[PDB]
Amino acid sequence: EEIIWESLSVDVGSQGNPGIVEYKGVDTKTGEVLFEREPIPIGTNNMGEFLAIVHGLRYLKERNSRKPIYSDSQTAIKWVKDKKAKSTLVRNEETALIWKLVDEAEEWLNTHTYETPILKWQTDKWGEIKADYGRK
RNA sequence: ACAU
DNA sequence: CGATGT
Ligand SMILES: [K+]
Ligand SMILES: [Mn+2]
Ligand SMILES: [Mn+2]
Ligand SMILES: [Mn+2]
Ligand SMILES: [Mn+2]
Ligand SMILES: [Mn+2]
Ligand SMILES: [Mn+2]
Repeated sequence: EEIIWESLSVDVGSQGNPGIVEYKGVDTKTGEVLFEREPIPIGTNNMGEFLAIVHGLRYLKERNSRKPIYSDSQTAIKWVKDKKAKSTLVRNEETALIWKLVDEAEEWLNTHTYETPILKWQTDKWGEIKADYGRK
């Protein structure tokens, strides 16, 4: 209903899907970019959305921040809740890096705690999430 | 049919 | 038009 402006917004960007994947996190209130991941040569939209949320969790935890995270990805929100990224992406030499990062993110979720609410950004009501890459 |  | 996901 109401945007929680005191929050962190995250999003993936890509060149192809599967394709080159990156993500960033921004202050929802200001749009200030708070972190940006260096592009990974091959991944999927959903793996990147998942990595972005998990990085957000770690970023807020390290800073002792109780802000919620917004993501526009129903899939990634569920994967974080399950602590399991059920990606269909083939595991081969080309996808090894993204799969390592995904597996390491899952490992972090299974060894750490957090209270951070992970909220759905309601794109149909509010427009593009503030971390969007402007490519659609 | 909904979310990317 | 193509793809990734529940
Ligand atoms: K969107
Ligand atoms: Mn997104
Ligand atoms: Mn795994
Ligand atoms: Mn976007
Ligand atoms: Mn368009
Ligand atoms: Mn887009
Ligand atoms: Mn389009």
